[PDB]
Amino acid sequence: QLMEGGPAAVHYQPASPPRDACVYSSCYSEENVWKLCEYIKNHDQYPLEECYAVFISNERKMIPIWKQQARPGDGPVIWDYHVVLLHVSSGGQSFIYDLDTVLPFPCLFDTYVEDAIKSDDDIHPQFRRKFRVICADSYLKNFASDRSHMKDSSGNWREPPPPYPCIETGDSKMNLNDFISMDPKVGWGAVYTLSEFTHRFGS
Repeated sequence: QLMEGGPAAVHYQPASPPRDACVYSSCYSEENVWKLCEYIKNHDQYPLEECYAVFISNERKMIPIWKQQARPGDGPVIWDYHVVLLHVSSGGQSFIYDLDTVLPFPCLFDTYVEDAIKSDDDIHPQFRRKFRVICADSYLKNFASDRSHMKDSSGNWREPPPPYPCIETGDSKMNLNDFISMDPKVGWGAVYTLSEFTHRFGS
């Protein structure tokens, strides 16, 4: 036997509705996460400052993620980028909200990293993952997307858009590339390698 040794969030109450009740569009995870942040802001259950949008990508925009609903089974989906929500609960236990995972929604941080992300040690280097972590308040204040990246060469949708107007701010109608970028000189928040990300938020 081994006992864990920071309070355990055994009675943790999710910060969002159940997965099937959440606003969701396939291939628009940046907006699915934005909508979760907006729910948390308006629900008055948790401080928004406990939550973060997390972009996952790399220089070549090819990242594997396992346990994804788009590819049932034991193989990864290779995304250009993917976005999830991280809630660092007040006791310190972190939870990941990924509407696209087959893992629980929400899922304990360490389990998500173990099963969905996996180690980068034996991964071919051009596939290794980096993480941009943005405070949910900053994400709501600053993110904008005009969805122009989701059109084919003739201007028609590659995947159907979410059923509400494009997210825009007073400052921008499109800055999605500044969140997908893993250059720390660009954009908002902090950029971590996988080992830095797990060191920062893991148990």
